[PDB]
Amino acid sequence: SHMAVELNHTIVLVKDKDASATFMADLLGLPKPKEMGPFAVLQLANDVSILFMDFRGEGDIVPGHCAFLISDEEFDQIFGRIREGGIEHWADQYHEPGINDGGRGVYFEDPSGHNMEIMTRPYGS
Amino acid sequence: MAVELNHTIVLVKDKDASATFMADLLGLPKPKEMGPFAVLQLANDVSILFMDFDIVPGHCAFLISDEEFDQIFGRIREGGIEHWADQYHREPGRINDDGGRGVYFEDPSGHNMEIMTR
Amino acid sequence: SHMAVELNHTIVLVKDKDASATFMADLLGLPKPKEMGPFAVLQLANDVSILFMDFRGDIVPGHCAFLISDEEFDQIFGRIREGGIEHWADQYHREPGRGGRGVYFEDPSGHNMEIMTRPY
Amino acid sequence: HMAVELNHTIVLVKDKDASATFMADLLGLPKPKEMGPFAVLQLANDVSILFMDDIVPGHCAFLISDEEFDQIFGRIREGGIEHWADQYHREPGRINDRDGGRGVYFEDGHNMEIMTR
Ligand SMILES: [Fe+3]
Ligand SMILES: [Fe+3]
Ligand SMILES: [Fe+3]
Ligand SMILES: [Fe+3]
Ligand SMILES: [Fe+3]
Ligand SMILES: [Fe+3]
Ligand SMILES: [Fe+3]
Ligand SMILES: [Fe+3]
Ligand SMILES: [Fe+3]
Ligand SMILES: [Fe+3]
Ligand SMILES: [Fe+3]
Ligand SMILES: [Fe+3]
Ligand SMILES: [Fe+3]
Repeated sequence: SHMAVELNHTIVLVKDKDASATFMADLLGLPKPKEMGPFAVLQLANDVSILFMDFRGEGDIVPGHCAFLISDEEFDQIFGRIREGGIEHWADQYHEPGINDGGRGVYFEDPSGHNMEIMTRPYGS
Repeated sequence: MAVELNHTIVLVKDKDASATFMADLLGLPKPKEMGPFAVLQLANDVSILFMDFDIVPGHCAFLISDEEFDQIFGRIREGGIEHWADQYHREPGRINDDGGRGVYFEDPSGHNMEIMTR
Repeated sequence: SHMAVELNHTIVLVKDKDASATFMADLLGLPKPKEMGPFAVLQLANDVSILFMDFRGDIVPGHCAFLISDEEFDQIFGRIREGGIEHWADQYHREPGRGGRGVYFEDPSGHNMEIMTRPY
Repeated sequence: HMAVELNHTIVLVKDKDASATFMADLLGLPKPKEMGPFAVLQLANDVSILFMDDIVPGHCAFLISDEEFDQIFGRIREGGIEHWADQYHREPGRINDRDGGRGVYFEDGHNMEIMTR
């Protein structure tokens, strides 16, 4: 025992759990999502997973988002794709359109309309 | 492989009742208010950002030690907090046992939670 | 393939690798270090390990820095301050005594460390 | 268990700029940033190496893809960079196949390792 409390996983309701999970895994460079029960499961590096679940309702309102921390080099590579592919993006969590500046950030939506953010935290930030 | 989830926003009816309850259930400080959020920081480089304005089997799950599980579950039971062994809230009154223990419950905003040891 | 380059481990030369590794593991709440070859191994959460190696022979502002919740920070710094462990607010050890937080200190081998927070 | 992360570590070298520039270009990383007394090389797993102005078997080791190993090893071999299969630099001109992966050690005189696991 004696560990400190961790966030281990959270369920995110989206219009299409498979479109959402595939988009997120492919954009962030993660392996193919796993199917578990009603969920499409995406594991992140800091001992936490996102479990996408089908939900036809509204789903996520700004300034809600899930934010992913990546290196400056991965930020440049993902943002370059988030530009050639016509992904809408915003500099702020309230969505402005067309990045944030210690660190950088950019916000965008997945195919289900789930709000995302990629952000950096370089040394000296 | 290296990407981390740094923070996630959780929509609740009242961000302050939810965050304050969770921090005192989990032995965390008094939450910090940042922008429109009530912030709960966890140990694994991630925070939950509660925001004003939960459908089963959705939940937020926390991995904790066996000793903190015993203490939180004791609080739940002595405090009369409804709890279930399953994410569908179909098995009230019990915990579950994958080499670990787990139990599901709701916070005062009706948000679904889970604590687990494995 | 296609992963991005990661720092997987680094070897740190100290007077006593076992005193250093056990001190570090017990202070940061990590499991007991493992012995591998000539090294005492401490694994951290972000897929990187420190391998301590015995060396008769760290200078400021050099250090190894560990990121923790503020809050385990309060718990570890509580140990540092109540236990009389010398500490400084700066990497040059010119400010003894003591957004995010940080504090610098030495392990029993004289290896320079830092614990730091990065809250939302 | 464990949640503590290694966020940065300072590496002592004769010339911080030669080391950081060499490593970033060899590993396919962007240009290093200079901050205070350090030359900063950021890696993907929420950690940075801070070079500041090394004895075998000490080294710094990088986990990389199979494809990046081929490109770095190609640079090493076509570029004449001395390399060894072992951390003691006793097996020159060889790579290791540890754990089904591939690995090689080399000097920049600071000791490095790349591995694919
Ligand atoms: Fe963990
Ligand atoms: Fe989200
Ligand atoms: Fe954010
Ligand atoms: Fe939740
Ligand atoms: Fe769960
Ligand atoms: Fe319920
Ligand atoms: Fe890794
Ligand atoms: Fe160090
Ligand atoms: Fe530092
Ligand atoms: Fe991290
Ligand atoms: Fe090194
Ligand atoms: Fe090595
Ligand atoms: Fe050599």
